[PDB]
Amino acid sequence: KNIIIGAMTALITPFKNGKVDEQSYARLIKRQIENGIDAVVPVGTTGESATLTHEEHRTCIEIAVETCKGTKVKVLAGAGSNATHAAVGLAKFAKEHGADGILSVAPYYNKPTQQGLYEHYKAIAQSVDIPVLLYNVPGRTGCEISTDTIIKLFRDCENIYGVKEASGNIDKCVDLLAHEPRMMLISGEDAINYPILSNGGKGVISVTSNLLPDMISALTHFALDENYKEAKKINDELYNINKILFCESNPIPIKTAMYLAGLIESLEFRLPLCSPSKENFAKIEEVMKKYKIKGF
Amino acid sequence: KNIIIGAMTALITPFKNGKVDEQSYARLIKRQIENGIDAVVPVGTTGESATLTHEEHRTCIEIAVETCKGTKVKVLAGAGSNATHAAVGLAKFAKEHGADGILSVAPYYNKPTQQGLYEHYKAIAQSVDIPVLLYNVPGRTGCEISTDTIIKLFRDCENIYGVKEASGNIDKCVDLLAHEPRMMLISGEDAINYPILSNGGKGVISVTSNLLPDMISALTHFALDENYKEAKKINDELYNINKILFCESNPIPIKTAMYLAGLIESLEFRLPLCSPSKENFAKIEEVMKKYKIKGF
Ligand SMILES: NCCCC[C@@](N)(CC[C@](N)(CCCCN)C(=O)O)C(=O)O
Ligand SMILES: [Mg+2]
Ligand SMILES: [Mg+2]
Ligand SMILES: [Mg+2]
Ligand SMILES: [Mg+2]
Repeated sequence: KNIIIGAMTALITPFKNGKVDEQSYARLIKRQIENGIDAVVPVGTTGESATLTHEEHRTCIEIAVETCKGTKVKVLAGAGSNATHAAVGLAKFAKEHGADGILSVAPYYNKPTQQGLYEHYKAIAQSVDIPVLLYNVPGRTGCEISTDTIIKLFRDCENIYGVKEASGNIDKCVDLLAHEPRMMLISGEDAINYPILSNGGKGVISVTSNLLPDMISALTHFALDENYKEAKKINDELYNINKILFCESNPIPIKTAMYLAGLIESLEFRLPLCSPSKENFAKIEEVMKKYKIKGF
Repeated sequence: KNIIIGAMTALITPFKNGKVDEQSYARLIKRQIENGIDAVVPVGTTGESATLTHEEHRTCIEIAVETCKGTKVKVLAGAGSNATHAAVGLAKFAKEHGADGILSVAPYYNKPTQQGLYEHYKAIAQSVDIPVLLYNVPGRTGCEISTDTIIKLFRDCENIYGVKEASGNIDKCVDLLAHEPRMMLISGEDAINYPILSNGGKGVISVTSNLLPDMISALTHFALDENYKEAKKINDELYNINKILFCESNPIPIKTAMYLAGLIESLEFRLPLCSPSKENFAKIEEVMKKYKIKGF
């Protein structure tokens, strides 16, 4: 199976006067490339996929593909949808426009059954020939891809090579890798990056890496080399920022942090997402002071 | 405040080949009208809003308005979105195409803060002059509209007049009507229709009414006329079918029941939704036998 693993960043999408700041987007991706990141994920949840138009979503995939040409950094395009026909269309766009693979979140709101999730992902995987990473985040979608469904899709669909778990369930991550040790388990939960890697996970899709890509990259590569003392040390040091980046709904804190670090021009969201509270703004600012934030 | 209350049906959307069966759709609405229903809700969750195109969503609103003209039946159009710009667009379409009001679900997946929900709904309410009913279903959206936010929106916006609660939280329904008794609390949870009505709720937006509109209508009208004895009696009798209609994710069981009753031609969903499992198919069929289903 072809895989995309290592340290990866769920890219934020900067806005300027209600439109996608495309130069800031490319500049942010190049900052990720230059700090050891192995792959970037345009237009995930952290990239506000819900409020981008289908055309802006496509533009951001293209910018990511264009920016990473001539580097070893891969593009794992955000292509999830709660409608299978739309998810197939995004997957086909990502394939035809040079993405190295796709991340495909479990359908949200409409709560498909396990059989529906299987058929949903089978239709996506059969539509392209690039690697497909499942994405389970039940707190966001209202549905869970069971371990059995993940393993079945991995074994039945040639290009489905793993899952990005954001479920706070280390038991499930043992379950997954004990029964199917060839799949690529990816951490979608920064605070527990090291435990997931230490059990045989092969990478991270990180929110914190937007702010501290060098630290998340070092953590992941230490862990992949079984240097668990150095990987755990970074994971422990990052715990405070990893948690405060979810004091409000992601990506509200991370965009606040990027703005406070001067890495983005304006602190702009698209409704229903909004600027954080004044208290949380100050709490994000205070935790940042304990970390060294790389510039451009 | 202008309000839309009473017994309301979250209409299923029948498919025929790969498209919406528009004549069956109109036929189902006239069956609802004939069975005492006060309003119909096109393209809600039960109507598979996630997998309809924006054009199909708009078409189903038009058919509902067309069909309910000259009857007392109102159209509370499903107009929710997890992107505020899209929810404003659906709200404005519903106003300009003759809907009596809109149902607007809390944003799903991107999980806005309470402040974001306020601004999301304030932007929608200010975009039209027809009643707006909030819709809280955290099991599916991943977020909750708090009691404080619902009451604030009710008091701050002229056309926001209440909430359809599908949260299994009768405590919250006491909280809502004790602090703001002027709002229209609507049950979005069939099994507990009567308890919500008996506490001062003023209507239901029902899934079971798709199959048994006469029973849900009588239940609501018994309760609003303070005949609690008969309202509870129908609620108790409907419990078995109310529960089996969610043995799998709505609207998979209700569409199965409508197909088994001969009310729709094919048992068709749009992926990721799928026909139910086989023993669940038999359980829906067995519970249906204890109820008298009205034909056309
Ligand atoms: N990423 C670019 C497009 C985003 C579209 C959407 N906001 C809404 C998705 C949708 N399936 C739209 C269909 C609604 C038509 N009635 C949904 O709202 O469920 C989402 O996927 O979150
Ligand atoms: Mg727009
Ligand atoms: Mg180059
Ligand atoms: Mg090495
Ligand atoms: Mg009436």
